[PDB]
Amino acid sequence: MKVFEFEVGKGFLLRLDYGKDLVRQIEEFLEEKGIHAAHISAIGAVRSAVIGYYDQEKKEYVKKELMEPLEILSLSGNVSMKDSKPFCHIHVLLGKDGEVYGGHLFSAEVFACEVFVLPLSGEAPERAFDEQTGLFLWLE
Amino acid sequence: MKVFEFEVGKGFLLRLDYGKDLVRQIEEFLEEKGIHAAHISAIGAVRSAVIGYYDQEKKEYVKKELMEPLEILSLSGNVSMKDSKPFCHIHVLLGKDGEVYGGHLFSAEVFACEVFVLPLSGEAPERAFDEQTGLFLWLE
Amino acid sequence: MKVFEFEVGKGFLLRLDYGKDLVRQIEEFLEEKGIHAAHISAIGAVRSAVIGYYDQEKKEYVKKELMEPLEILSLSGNVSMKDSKPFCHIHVLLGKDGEVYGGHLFSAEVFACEVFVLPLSGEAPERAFDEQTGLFLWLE
Ligand SMILES: [Zn+2]
Ligand SMILES: [Zn+2]
Ligand SMILES: [Zn+2]
Repeated sequence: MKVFEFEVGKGFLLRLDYGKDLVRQIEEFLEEKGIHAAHISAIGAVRSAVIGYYDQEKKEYVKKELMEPLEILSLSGNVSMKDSKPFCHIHVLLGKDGEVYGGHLFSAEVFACEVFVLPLSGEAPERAFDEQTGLFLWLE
Repeated sequence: MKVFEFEVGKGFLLRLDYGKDLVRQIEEFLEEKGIHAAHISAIGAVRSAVIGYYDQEKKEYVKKELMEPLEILSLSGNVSMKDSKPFCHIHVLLGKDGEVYGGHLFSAEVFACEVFVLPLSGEAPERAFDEQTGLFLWLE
Repeated sequence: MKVFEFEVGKGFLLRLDYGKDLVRQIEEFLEEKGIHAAHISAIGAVRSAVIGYYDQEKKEYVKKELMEPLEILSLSGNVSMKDSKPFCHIHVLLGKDGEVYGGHLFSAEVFACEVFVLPLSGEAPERAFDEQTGLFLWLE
């Protein structure tokens, strides 16, 4: 098991811009503050999105397009280093009433989004290709 | 994009009272401690609830009543200032097995609820009417 | 209402081992570090899992087995003391696309899992049998 230790100090609440990508805005914020490791959470609504699941056998993602407004029922994830820059790994649950979709988040157009960011001060984990899963998991 | 910066220090785990409203109990706690900004998370189960989704075009909420015991599969949100008092904005996923419902949380009767409250020390965001969404979003 | 106060300081991001139980790995980590109270969060995917819901009348859990790879759409919980050792209480949402399952988490074989652990420094809550719900809730 890989263990990454950190200290917490700052906290951020963000109001994302309407009509822009959710993931892209967070990453822009991260770059601006120089945050390389963090825990992410959010709620709100999106105008559309692109999610997907990971085929654990073929070792590839399978995405789904959703071109309908949905509530961000749940949004959670983390920040780490990939290709020399802060990289967001986020999972979500979008929908309304009994209509629920979930998976790895690729993109989402924001309607109204409030994001909580908890930066983690310490060695930022780096994502490297992992043979076993076919994903880019933390190494050191 | 609006950015609100804070420092973290305290942490709270609460055991809510059976038969009382989930949102109301948290709000009472916040008033007592004078918490104006925070991140919220909870798990447990409820005896009933009122959730809803936001029609992004008509600009109004559409609620759903659930008068059946449900598990709190996911509860996340934040605290901010609205009408000069701590205001909770929470989204949830309630249900059992494959029966899942989700949305903006209005009310929930508690069965057993464990809440994690992470107060945020800094300028609390205030909610003001936003023309674009018809929602009450953070101004400053 | 019961209130447990804490101070936050450290933060941990863990990369769980493939093919091992999710809950057990976190618990081994908590024991090694001596964490008696904390907030938990995670995302990733599992190869199989066992969840369930609580019948609030009969006062007993009803389990559900899932022997199919699933994405961890949402994983949230807390750590506390039970039987004199760190005990995890976790709720999850597993699935893909519109196939979503949710409930109290009993076990899950890890495919790839990134866990965020926020230890809470203070008097750790202890779980004791509660007549009203039939669950083991926090006392003091
Ligand atoms: Zn993922
Ligand atoms: Zn909402
Ligand atoms: Zn539970």
